[PDB]
Amino acid sequence: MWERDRVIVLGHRGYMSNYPENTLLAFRKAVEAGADGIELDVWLTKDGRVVVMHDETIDRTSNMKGRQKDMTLEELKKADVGQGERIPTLEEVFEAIPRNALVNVELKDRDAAREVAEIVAENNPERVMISSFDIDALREYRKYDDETTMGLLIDREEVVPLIPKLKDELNLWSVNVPMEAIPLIGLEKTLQALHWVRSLGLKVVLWTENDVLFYKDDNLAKLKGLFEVVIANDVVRMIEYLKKLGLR
Ligand SMILES: [Mg+2]
Repeated sequence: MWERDRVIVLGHRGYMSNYPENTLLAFRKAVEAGADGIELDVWLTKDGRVVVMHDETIDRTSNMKGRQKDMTLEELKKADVGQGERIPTLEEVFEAIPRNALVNVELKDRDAAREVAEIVAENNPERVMISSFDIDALREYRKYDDETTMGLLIDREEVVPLIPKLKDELNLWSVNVPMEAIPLIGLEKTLQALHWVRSLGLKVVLWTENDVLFYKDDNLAKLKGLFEVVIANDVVRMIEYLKKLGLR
């Protein structure tokens, strides 16, 4: 399911450019706009529920304050996360979108690993990908699920040398890396790094801050053929760009 000819487009926290991030509304809209799937962030509540929130706290996206790890689900459901949307549980999300929609669950909380794995098992795990910046979260997830597709998010240069070992340890499908690499080490070195990871047998998932580096200098086009998935805030804009390049 993650291995396919057509480049995969995921809405970052749903169609977050046009709808409130990490909401059922945003998720539905992304898929309704033609995205292959969604990406989202999860944490474990004080009562053992898996909830969708990017930040460690609800302050930025909600009308309320607090750390979700320190709240119950019921407390959490008080909040307004945009346009009357409530913070969803992971199960709520699977219910909301098609059964074959791709879902990249980003584990923000190692404590959530076991629950996430159980829910995933019940919800067409073949279309699921687990990723994290936190290697320990990934290691914990592997205690409970050794089959589901896994990606390593990277934003530190020093992590890169570790990739071969991590791949073997975690059985990674992909590394999930930022367009920010280009201004950082230059396009050519970025191309070389991508070749390196591919030489390991890894696939590649691309992301950036607020979609800006995908389009600047036509950076994304330069990477043609070296990536299998893109995570984008503006789903439609990304789909249009890919069509223009003959990739959609
Ligand atoms: Mg995320």
